[PDB]
Amino acid sequence: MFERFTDRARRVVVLAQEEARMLNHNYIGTEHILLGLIHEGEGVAAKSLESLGISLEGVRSQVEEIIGQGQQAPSGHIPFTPRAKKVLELSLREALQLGHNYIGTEHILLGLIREGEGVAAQVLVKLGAELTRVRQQVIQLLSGYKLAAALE
Repeated sequence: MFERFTDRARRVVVLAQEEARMLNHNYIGTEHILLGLIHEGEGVAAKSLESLGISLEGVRSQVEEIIGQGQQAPSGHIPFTPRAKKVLELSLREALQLGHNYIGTEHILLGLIREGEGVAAQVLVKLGAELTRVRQQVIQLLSGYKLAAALE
């Protein structure tokens, strides 16, 4: 499905699989996409969360506290959960609502919040990372970057 994904956004979903592997989970949940997103660290999604005053280390610690560590590291491909698949479906819907013709890390963060049930949504809203607030923060951050770039 990942044809519309930017290099950074594909980097997030590859990192989600490796986050599951290292915690000994044989699934990729909303929790592993959120960890892949903060692991990437550089994209509009990580910057959007930091610009709301949220600690990325603090996000990792909150997620890891909830999900714990499985018993046996799995082998090869790790299957997405249906709600993780829903995050990725909603990332596309959020890109269309912003009039973007790409799926960036910022659309994955919106997808994670909009899924509204998982470990990712629970941690994020608890930190004040609500959907309409983050949509506006992503638009404003993109606008702010394009104005700064315009200086060089």
